[PDB]
Amino acid sequence: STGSATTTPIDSLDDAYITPVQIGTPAQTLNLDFDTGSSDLWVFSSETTASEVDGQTIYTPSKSTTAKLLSGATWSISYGDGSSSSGDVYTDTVSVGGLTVTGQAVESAKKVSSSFTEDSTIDGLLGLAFSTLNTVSPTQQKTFFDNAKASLDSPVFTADLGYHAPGTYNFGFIDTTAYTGSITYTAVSTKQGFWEWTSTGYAVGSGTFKSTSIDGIADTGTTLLYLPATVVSAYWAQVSGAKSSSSVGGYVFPCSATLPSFTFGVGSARIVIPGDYIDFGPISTGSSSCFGGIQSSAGIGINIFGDVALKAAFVVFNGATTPTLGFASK
Repeated sequence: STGSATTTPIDSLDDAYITPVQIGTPAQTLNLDFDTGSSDLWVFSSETTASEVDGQTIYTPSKSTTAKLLSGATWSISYGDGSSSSGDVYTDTVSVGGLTVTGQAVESAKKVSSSFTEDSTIDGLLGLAFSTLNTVSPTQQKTFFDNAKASLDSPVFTADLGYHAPGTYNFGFIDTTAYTGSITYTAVSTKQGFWEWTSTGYAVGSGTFKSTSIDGIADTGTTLLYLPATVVSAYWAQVSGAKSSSSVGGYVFPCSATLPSFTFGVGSARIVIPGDYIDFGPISTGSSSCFGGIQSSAGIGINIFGDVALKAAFVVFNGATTPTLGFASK
């Protein structure tokens, strides 16, 4: 079997992407944030504290003939950005782009932090990291991808994120019309539960390529590209007036600037992030200071290839026994 669903930016800055997901019988369609950096599928629901819901579509398990409480199971998660959620667990039928999993753990939020409440366009998350990170207790649960794997034509999913435009998540197959040239595959470590790999280097604009190993995670659930301070400094030094602002929380640059591209290495291959992708607009409405899409990972503890990087590529998440990541230009 296979699945194919369109994923759509939630706003004009591509801050996140939502993908429609059918849960329950009859279907309840919720728009979820597919996150290769976590491993819980959780939703706003009829159980969510009423004051913490503001515009989201909710899952109501009592209206689903296939929903069953997973007795005793609870969950609680905190994300890299400091947001969090928690609640209890149902199993139900979950379908993505025509691909159906029965008995999927659907984690029902009783509590969500303010950033989730404030984002009316995201109805929950669908984790696509490794199931070892799943937070359900006392019995850890599998991701949608892990549950689907055996039914899939090929044990893969692909991320094809758009720049200021819709894109695609595919499950079980590689769309050879969706990229140009060849796909370069690179080794993954699952030791931390992430799609963790090692980039072979970088270039800034039309500068020469610097060969150097950069360990990081492929994370669709992170907006920006977070890299070592040396790398980020080399990039922003090429933008007149750019600086790191502690008051704002990262590199800012004059909105009048033209940004250079950024290239990262995948084995012997090169992915080019256009300069426009690195512009995240005024720090506040009407400001002439703009926020940079490449930021330092120092003090995060890990480098993050987030959407800024991933949307410049067609990305294959290969969940075979020996997992790998593939990158192609598009």
